[PDB]
This record gives sequence, C-alpha cells and structure tokens, in this order.
Amino acid sequence: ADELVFFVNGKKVVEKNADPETTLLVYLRRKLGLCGTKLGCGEGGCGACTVMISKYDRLQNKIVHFSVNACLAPICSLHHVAVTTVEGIGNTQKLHPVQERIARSHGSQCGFCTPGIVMSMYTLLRNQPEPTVEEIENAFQGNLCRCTGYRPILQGFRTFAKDGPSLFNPEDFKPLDPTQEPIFPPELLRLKDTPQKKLRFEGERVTWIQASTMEELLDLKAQHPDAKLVVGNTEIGIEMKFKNMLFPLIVCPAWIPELNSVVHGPEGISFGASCPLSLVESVLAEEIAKLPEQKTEVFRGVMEQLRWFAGKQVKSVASIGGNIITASPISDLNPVFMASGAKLTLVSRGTRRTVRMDHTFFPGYRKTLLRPEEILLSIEIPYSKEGEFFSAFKQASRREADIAKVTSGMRVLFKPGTIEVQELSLCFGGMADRTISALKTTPKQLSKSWNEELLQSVCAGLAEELQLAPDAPGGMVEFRRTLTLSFFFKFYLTVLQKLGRADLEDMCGKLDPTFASATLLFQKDPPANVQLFQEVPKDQSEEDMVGRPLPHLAANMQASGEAVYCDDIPRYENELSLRLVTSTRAHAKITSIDTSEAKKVPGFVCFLTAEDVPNSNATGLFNDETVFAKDEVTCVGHIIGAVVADTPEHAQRAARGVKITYEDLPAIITIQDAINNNSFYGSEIKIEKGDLKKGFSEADNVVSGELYIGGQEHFYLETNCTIAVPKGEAGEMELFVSTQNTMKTQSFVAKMLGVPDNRIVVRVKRMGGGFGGKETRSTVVSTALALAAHKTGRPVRCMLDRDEDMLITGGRHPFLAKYKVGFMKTGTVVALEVAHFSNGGNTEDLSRSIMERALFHMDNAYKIPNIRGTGRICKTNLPSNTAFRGFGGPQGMLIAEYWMSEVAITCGLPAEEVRRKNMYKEGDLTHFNQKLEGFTLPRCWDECIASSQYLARKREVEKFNRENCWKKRGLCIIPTKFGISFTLPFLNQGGALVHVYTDGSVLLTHGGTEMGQGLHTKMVQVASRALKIPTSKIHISETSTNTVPNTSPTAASASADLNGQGVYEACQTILKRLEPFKKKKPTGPWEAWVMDAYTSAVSLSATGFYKTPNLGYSFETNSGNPFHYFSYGVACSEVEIDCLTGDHKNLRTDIVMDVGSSLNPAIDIGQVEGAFVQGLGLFTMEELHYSPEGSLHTRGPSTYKIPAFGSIPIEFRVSLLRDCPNKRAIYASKAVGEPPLFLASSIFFAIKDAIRAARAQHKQLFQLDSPATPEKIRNACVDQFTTLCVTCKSWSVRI
Ligand SMILES: Cc1cc2nc3c(=O)[nH]c(=O)nc-3n(C[C@H](O)[C@H](O)[C@H](O)COP(=O)(O)OP(=O)(O)OC[C@H]3O[C@@H](n4cnc5c(N)ncnc54)[C@H](O)[C@@H]3O)c2cc1C
Ligand SMILES: O=c1[nH]c(=O)c2[nH]c(=O)[nH]c2[nH]1
Ligand code: FES
Ligand code: FES
Repeated sequence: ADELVFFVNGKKVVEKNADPETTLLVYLRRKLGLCGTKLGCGEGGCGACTVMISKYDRLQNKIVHFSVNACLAPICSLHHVAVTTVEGIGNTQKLHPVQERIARSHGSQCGFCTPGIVMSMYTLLRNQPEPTVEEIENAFQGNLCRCTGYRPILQGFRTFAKDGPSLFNPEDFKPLDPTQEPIFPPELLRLKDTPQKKLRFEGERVTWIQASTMEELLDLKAQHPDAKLVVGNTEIGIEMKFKNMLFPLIVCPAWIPELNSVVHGPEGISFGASCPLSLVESVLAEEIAKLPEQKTEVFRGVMEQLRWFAGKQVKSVASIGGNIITASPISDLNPVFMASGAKLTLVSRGTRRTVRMDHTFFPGYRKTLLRPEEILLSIEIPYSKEGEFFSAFKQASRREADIAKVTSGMRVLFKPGTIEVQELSLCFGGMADRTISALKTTPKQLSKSWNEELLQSVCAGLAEELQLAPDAPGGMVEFRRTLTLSFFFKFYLTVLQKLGRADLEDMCGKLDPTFASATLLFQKDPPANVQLFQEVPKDQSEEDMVGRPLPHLAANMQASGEAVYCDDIPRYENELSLRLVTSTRAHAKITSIDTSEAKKVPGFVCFLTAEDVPNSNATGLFNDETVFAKDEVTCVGHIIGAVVADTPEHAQRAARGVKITYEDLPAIITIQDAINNNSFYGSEIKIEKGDLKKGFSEADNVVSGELYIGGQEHFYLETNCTIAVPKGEAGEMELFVSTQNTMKTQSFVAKMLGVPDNRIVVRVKRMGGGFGGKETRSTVVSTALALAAHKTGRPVRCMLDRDEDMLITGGRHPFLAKYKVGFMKTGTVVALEVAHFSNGGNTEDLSRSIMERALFHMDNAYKIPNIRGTGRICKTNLPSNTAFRGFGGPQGMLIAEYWMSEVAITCGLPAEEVRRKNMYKEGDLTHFNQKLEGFTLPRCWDECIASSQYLARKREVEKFNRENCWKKRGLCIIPTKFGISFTLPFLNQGGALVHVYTDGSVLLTHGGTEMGQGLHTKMVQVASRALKIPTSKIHISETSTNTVPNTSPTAASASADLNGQGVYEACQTILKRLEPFKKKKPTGPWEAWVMDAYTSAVSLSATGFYKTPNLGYSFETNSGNPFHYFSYGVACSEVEIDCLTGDHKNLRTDIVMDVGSSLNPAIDIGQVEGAFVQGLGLFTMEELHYSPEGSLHTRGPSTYKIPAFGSIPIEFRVSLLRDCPNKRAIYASKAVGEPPLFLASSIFFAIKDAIRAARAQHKQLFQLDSPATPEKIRNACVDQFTTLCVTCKSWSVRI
C-alpha cells in the first residue's frame, strides 16, 4: 500500500500522498495548524518540538508511550502510531496538572520552550505516575530553556515526585487523575491483529520503503544495495537537513522483529540492531541490578556513556545499530563496543557472518567493513569475566546532551589470581577520523604488573601514538591529548581499587586516600533552593497587586501552547516564503550571480538583490549597512539576496541554486588584524580621573597583563521571524515581527521602500526571547521580507533556521583588555590603566554605545582615585556584533574583577577583604563623576556574606583541598554596580495609550515589547493600582507603532521604568476625567462612573508619556549623569573542579539583589536567576569558534552549549533586598533585567581559586581567559600529564 494512517490528539489522519521528507513537526504546524509544538533548532538539541508517541507494541504486547523530537521524526515512520501534542493534554479552559504547575510555579517566562517541557514531563507521568526527583530532572536532558534558569521548572514539578511569604502555593494544585488521559485509539488496537505489510511512499525527490519482514529488507538490499536504511533518523535527519545530502531510496526496517529482539546467551546479551538505546538502557539497568558486579563491568560502561547521551527524545528512537554504522569519530558507544570486542552479526540475501568489533571494522571516515548489500542484525554486549575490569569516559564542553571531544572505552583482563596483564584495550573517540585502538601501546604491557611503571609506560605510549596535527579538526589539541592520559590515569587508579576489593591490595598496593576522589563516577546531591522577598504591607488592598508575586499573564496559554508567536500566525492563502542567500567569503567582490538552477525549482517566484530596492540600499543604525550586498561582501553571512517561493522547502532548494562567484579581497578577522590595520569604528573613547603618574609612583606594587573575553550567541529559542502583509493602497504595509525595536523596524522598512513612516505598521505580540539580539539585527530579515511583499503584492514570511540565525545576526562583543593596576600592600588600589578592544564585525550597530557602557563600569564596585580607561571598536569582516543583556557592562566588570583577583593574591590577603576595603561608599563620585546615592551595595554585601556563611565555607574548602589531590573546590564573593538608563539620553522616554470602554473594561498599550521578562504583567499591575481597579478588568493585547509612536527599543532594563510611568500618567488623566462622577457617586461602582462619563460625553481615551529627567554625560567634560540610578547586588559561589578532565560542579550560589521595592518579586527573582544563568554560560560554557577565514563553525545547540537543567547551582538562593524603596522609579521599583548577569563571575573566580589550588598541588598569576571551559580549566591544571602532552594551519582562530 501507499496510504499513511496515524492519529493526532485522538483524531485520525489519512495522508494519501506522504512525502518521505515531511517531518511530523512540519505536518503538525503547516498541515494540521497545531502550532503549540515549536521549531527551536531543527537538529534535536532543544526539545521545543517534543511530542509524545503511543502505539501497541507487537513484541512486548502492550500499549507504550515515549517522547520524540517532531523536527526529526519522518511522518512516513509513524504509520499506526498515536501522536499527542501540548493541545491534546489540555487547554486554558481545562489545564492538565503539568500545564497548571509550570505556569503557576513561574516556570514559563518567554514561553517558547514551555510546550516541549510540558510534553517531556507529561510523557514521564504516563510511564511513571510517581517519579523520583532524579527521574524528573532526567526527563529534561533534551530540553533547553534560555530565560528561567530552570530552578522554577524543577521546583514546580517536584510536587509530582514520590520523594519530594512564598512564590507559589503547591497545595492549590489540582490532583492528577490518570483515568482522564486520552484513550488510546480503539482502531489502532483493532489493527494490532492484522499483519503488517510493506508500505511505499513517494515524494518529490525521495522514495520510502517500510519493510515488514527481514526477507523484504535483504531482497531490497540485494537488488538495490543503494537503499538507505533509516531507523531513528537522528543521523540521516541531520545529514539531509544540514549537509544537503539526498538519499532517493530509503528503507525503514523498524518493524522487523529480528532487529528488535533481546536474547540472553552464555557470553552476554544480544540486541537487535534497531533496538532503541532507551531499551538498551532499561535492559542493561535491570541486568546490572540483579547480576553480580563481577560480570556487569561492560554493561555499566555502556550505561555510563548512555547517561551523557542526548536525552529521552533522541534515545527513544535512536538505535544501537544506528550509532555503530554511522561510525562517527565521536561515537560514545563504538569505543566501548570495540574495547570490549562486542560480537556483531551481519546478513544479506543468503549470507550470514559474525565478527568482533576491532580496528578493521572501522577502516576509514564513516565506513565499515559491511558490504553494500549487507545490514547489521545484532550486537552481543558481553558479560565480563573474573579479573576483567572496564571503564568508560567522556569529556565534552558540558556533561549532559553534548558531543564528545574525547570519549573512551578501556578494558583489562588479569591472568587469574594475579596482577599480571593478559589482555589490555584502550579505544578512543575524538582522537582520529575513526574510533581507534591504541594498538602500538597496548601489546607492550602484556604480562607486566599493574604498577607505577605500567602507568608511566602507557602514558608515554599514548603520548606518542595519539598524535594530533595542529590543524586537526575540532582543535583543542593539548586538551584532547591530556584527556587521553588523564582518562587512563583514572582507569589505572580505578583498577587498583578493583584489585583491592578482589583481595590483592598486598600485591598492587593501596590507593592513597587523597587519590580516591579521582575515580568517583559523577553524582549530584538533591537540589535545595531558597527564594526570599518582602511581603507587601498589611494595609494594602488585595486588589492592589503591586509588590505581589502575580504570575506572568500569559503563563497558562504558554503552558497550553495557545500563546501565538509570529510563525504560529496562520498563512494567507496567497502567502509566499523568503529565504536569505548569504556570503560564503569574509571579504571579496561579487564577480557574478547565476540564478539558472534556482529557477528550475518548482515554486520559484524571484531572486531579490540590491537592484530591486525601490529607494535606499543603506540601512542599519549608523547607515553603514547594505540591505543587500552590492559589488562586495564583507563577512561570511553577508546578505546578498533573497529567494521568494511558494513554500519554505522550495525557497531553500532554490536558494541552493544561487551560485555566486567571488574574487577575494584582504580580510580583517581578529582584534589583532584590526589593530595592525588601524581599522576602527570612530575614534578612541576615554575616561580619565586624577593623576595616573603620581598614583603608580606611590604604589608599593604594580601588576600588568591581558584578558580575552569570548562572545555569546543569544540563543533566544524563537529565532528571528517577520511576516509582511502588503495592503495594495498608498504603499500601506503591516509587519508582524519578533523584535524589541518596532520603531527602527518601521523606519528601516519605510526608507528601503521610499514611503513615509505613516504607511508602515509594525506589530509585536510577544517574542520567544530577545536578550538584545532583537534590538536591531531583527531588521535584516524585516527589510528583505518587506521588499518581497511590496514587489509581489502578496504576504511574505521568513522565520530563520537556527544555523541561519546564528550566522547572520551576531552576538555579544568579544573583548581584549590590557591592564596595569597599582596598589599598596594593604590591597588598596591607587592607580588603574586599562585598554579595551572590542570586535564589532562589519557594521557599527550599537558597538560604540557598548564600549561606552564597558568604560562606565571598569570600576565595578571600587573607588579608584587615579584611573584611565580607553576603548577602541575594531571594524572587521565578521557578522556585526550587537546588544546582549549587559551591553558591555559584563565585559567591563570582569576585567576589573580579574585584576582585582591579582591584587588580592599579590598582597597575600583574603580576596573578600581586599574587595570590601576598596568598595565605594555612599556619597562617593565614580570615575565618570556621578554621585553614588542610596548606595545599598554594602547591605547587599553584609547580608550575602552572612546568609551564605562565607567564612565557615572558606574553612571547608581549604580542608577539601588538602584532603583531595585530583578534585579541588573554590569559593568567591563578587559585588556589582550597574547603571540604569540608555547611554543615549533621548532614548529614556516611553509612551502609553489607554482606552476605557463603556462596559468598564480597559485596553492598555505601551511602547514596550514582551519577550518573557513579564513587562505586560508589570504594566497591568501598575495600571491596576493607578486606576484602583482589579487587574482582571485591564488587558494588553500587543505592541504597535500605530498605537504608540516613536518608541525606544525594549532594552537597557529600562522598559518597566519608562512604560510604567507612561501607563501611570495615562491612568491619572482618566482618573481626573472621572473625578466629578466619583464625587457624585462615591460608592457606586467603576462601571457606573464610566457609563456616566460616556453619557455626559467625556473622553475615555488618553495618551501618557514620560522622560527620564536630568540625564546627559559628556566625555569632553567628564560631567553630567549618564544614569538615573544604579542597581546593586552580590553573589557568593562555590565550585568543585575535576583536575583530570576540566569538568566542574556548581555546588552553591547565594545572591542578594537590590531591585528596590519589586513590582513583582516572582518575575524579579525569575529575572535574577535567568540573568545569572546566562552569565554562567558566558563565563564557563558558551564558546563560538571561527575558521581562520572568518566562517562561524558554531551554528547549533550540537556545538554551542548553553546552560542545561544540570548546569545550575545545586544549591541556588536568591534574596531581594528588604526595605530599599527607589522613589525616583515607578512605585519605588528598580530595573532588574541585566544587572544580575555579571554576578555569575562569582563562578568564574571560584573556578580560578580551585585552579590555583590545583597548581600549588602539582607559575603565579596564571592566565584564565573567559569562557573558563573544560579545555582552559584542564590546561591550567598543570601536572605530570599536561607536561608530557603540551609543546601553522589550524581549525579555528581567536577573533
Ligand atoms: C541531539 C542529538 C544528540 C546526539 N548525541 C549523541 C551522543 O551523545 N553520542 C553519540 O554517539 N551519538 C549521538 N547522536 C547521534 C545519533 O543519535 C546516534 O548515532 C544514533 O544511535 C543514530 O541512530 P539512528 O537509529 O537514529 O540512525 P539513523 O539516522 O536511522 O541511521 C544512521 C546510519 O546507520 C545506518 N543504519 C541504521 N541501522 C542499520 C542497520 N541495521 N544496518 C546497516 N545500517 C544501518 C543508516 O543507513 C545510516 O547510515 C546524537 C544525535 C542527536 C540528533
Ligand atoms: O545603555 C544601554 N543602551 C542600549 O541601547 C541597551 N541595550 C541593552 O540591551 N542594554 C542597553 N544599555
Ligand atoms: S526543534 Fe526539534 S530539537 Fe530543537
Ligand atoms: S521561558 Fe524557556 S526559552 Fe523562554
């Protein structure tokens, strides 16, 4: 047959013409209109596309449920399954407990990840209605969230756990009733009786065969060796989508019973090749639990690899054979299967052979010794024998859901009753183009005794055998080499212990108890979290929600997937799709463009270039950017043109048929390239105070050095998206955009078209994250699309894929700092000179303002009487860098804390003492001459140091450190000051419009956009207090250029301060109009006043506006206030590093934050944790790599590792400072968005201390660049392993 039949949320689907290249995500969203399930990445990393599958399993004879990534599930694999999406478990009329709890617990901010997390938690509960805390965290390994910091999500779902004033009340949560879950489609139960027959699906390019029997599979492969096997599609899905490979014949064997069997034999367990590795997990788990330790050494090796193997979504469908035959050089399983010589059985039509995975199974890049007509039937995973021990290792950039840098299986077999080596196997991933054995090192150790000589021998061997070319793909050559020695050392120590417990301690020797911690398998304690905030007064009306923890107004709809993001908006019947075509060279003239292949693609409409621009090709904030490339491209990812087509699939294919010819031009990539070439955005910026010559002469000590700070991708989970709708009259156009900047979107589209602004309407409902990345760079999509719509007279839409978004839109500015600080022996700093260099990319954008903010913050919290800061903004052939939460502040303040760390240690005084005595006091002037009034930072400091019990913890850390050789702890307390207001004064303005309808209901709008920070929630809270009506009677629908004009972007943490005042004033005007009707009827209700004013013909509409008074700094005169006030905060953080791998635990973080009198402590704490965890990523995890030719390598969650559920401080405590009203801002609040982010430097400097301790154990003022990744941490822990590894064309360059 050829009809595809499955169910979605209980509703039957018959697809008569199923295309093999159609993903379930595309089918749900575009074909069925169910847009709760989101696209976040397309590569199986983010889990925003998570849905549940149910089916009758023919083999275990029961209904089963598991989770999948819809983005990677082919609909042609889903015959006779039942899909459940977020829409199928509940809605706002009747939320499922999962939805209720994530929403009420403040677990949904921007809302974009909330459906996929719901669906992960939902699936766990359908499998296990009483899970453990462990099982709950484990459920979300495949789910990323960029806003919340994860804490509230876990805290809310802890209420489900078997073994489980305040922000929420878990006792109002309605109970789970599993009888109320949706029926498994009866029809699917009826069909379980019928045998499965072979299916054939035919699309544009691809034919899919679903083989029902092994005979059919082997026949097909005999007659057509070229048929591509697809099982989980977790590899092929990626090959097709990201490496533009096309397999025109696919066969899916997933149904075949022989490929799904589990047979327990004498030598081990044999898994069918199509067994999902989730089934491998459950089988080996049960086996490990019931069998003796002695014979489950290999099994435990596999389970250890599978712990750190993606998450539940991938492992549900990913097959064991899948991973083997893919032959990735970084398989986590193949090293283990090889090290254990696992038995693989192969078959074709009328042949069958068995072999042991050794080095010959993997001959070359991505090849196996399988013949083209042959398929893998099964892998036996062996029982271990007496005197046989195994370890598995993996080090990445992040523990969870990451791809190996180095990964290994290691096996030793001892001659019986001995410590003499019979067999040894050391196999590695990530060290060559294939899984390799250390064949030249292993044989030398035969019959040797397991001792310090074998340990040194093997290490010398691995050092010589596992060479890396400096060009070697992936880089990190020293770290990768070190890792192989380090893993073997752990194996060595582990074997000693295992010998020990076999009663041969007398022969091999005891383990020094300070080495024991080396061999321990990763374990985390259960989390503990604390949230402290201030109750509102006794007096305050229960209808006055200002200061109360009101949940985000859209939380319920976000958990239900009813909240509408831009691409969720239904398509017009005549709507077209746009796809950007981008430069693949950093600097080069465009010689020619050939659209000849692009036109052959069915659906192609046109290719837009500079020539099609009606009016101006000059755009960007400083008018120095092209809408489309004209003559030369100036970065890899420079936008050249845009394809327009009927569908996105057709737009993408057509876009591949635009062939461009280039002629290269001198490229300027790095900060150094830029310095050498004097290529800069404008002149040097400078702040200078006191006498620098004097200060340095007086200083007992002077320290000099450099610090590099890597950039950051925003990874808003909703990428950039615009729909442009042309109106056909007078140049009128309406845009629906995920942007923080409606005004610039409007202006840029207007100018590009050559029509006045009054013709262009930009509408923003909400964004799934912004973080500064949608302050300006959203417009490169908006303009291309506006043009397509103008040209065609048709609606046009573009949502960027994650790879596109990451390449085109740029990030946080990398900084290079050169510093010279002079101080006394007491720790007091008397002179500071710091040169700052940013890499700004190929347009000015916000770069100059960012450098200004960095300089405004080079003091951090410290009075420095003699100080000189300069910044220079490099102009390079890279994507233009832009605003990222902090806007140069974090960069500024890290440099300050870096040299401050070096002062502390040069003086041999405690860090905290040196910091405290250097701290400004109330009434002081900054280096830019602004008075610090209401300086709460000391209170923040004294509270945090006391509540975190900093001094006692110091002692515990010191103790751990001298009792452990290969693990070390560090502890650091970091303050911050953050200035509040746009560096550009006139941007400190906002507007509101309010209407009161005759039913008494209020429709409010202001210039701010909602991106998950809870701005609308806050403004509703404000309006409610202002008008003295319940929040229930006030609504905000959207943000729009034709309701409030000339709005500043939603940025600089300012948007609640500005819009809050606007809203307030709009409400004051209304109240003034209602006054006389209130006097006549003081008790009669709101509705009566309103209807009275209407029937007396009094206006019930009003604008409101606010400007921040008394702002304006001058760099000429070093006078005037840049800031309206300052945010202040302090964080104490503890880490434990692994000295042999570079991995670390974030053990505990304590934050005290001054948000004034919080408008909303639930949102404010959320913003603290969110900001903090972004900082955490910036300073420890998140790293962007570029080729020396300036091509971003790092384009997806696979290779760009943001903080995961497992990344957050195990113990995470946030307190909002009590009794600190900030009268100048709306209802005595303070901004909160950005200031907390820098406090994650506490973890950077805590890692610093741990490294220092590791160095003393095995050069002072050692270098630690940001981000402090595994690579840097491990490389800085110099030891006998690094020293034997350490000593051109290369994969990447430091930009
Ligand atoms: C988000 C994400 C995270 C990942 N993390 C990891 C990780 O941590 N470690 C890791 O090692 N891998 C990882 N992978 C890779 C992938 O998940 C595994 O390699 C997986 O086992 C592939 O199995 P599959 O069934 O999806 O293979 P498919 O993609 O269906 O097929 C893969 C290849 O195997 C072939 N094939 C499948 N079965 C057979 C058979 N019986 N005989 C012959 N050929 C066959 C196919 O033709 C194809 O060439 C990750 C992938 C994703 C998307
Ligand atoms: O002073 C600022 N100006 C901005 O334009 C901006 N954008 C941002 O994210 N933070 C800041 N800060
Ligand atoms: S969209 Fe499917 S995993 Fe990210
Ligand atoms: S709230 Fe999770 S990505 Fe925004």
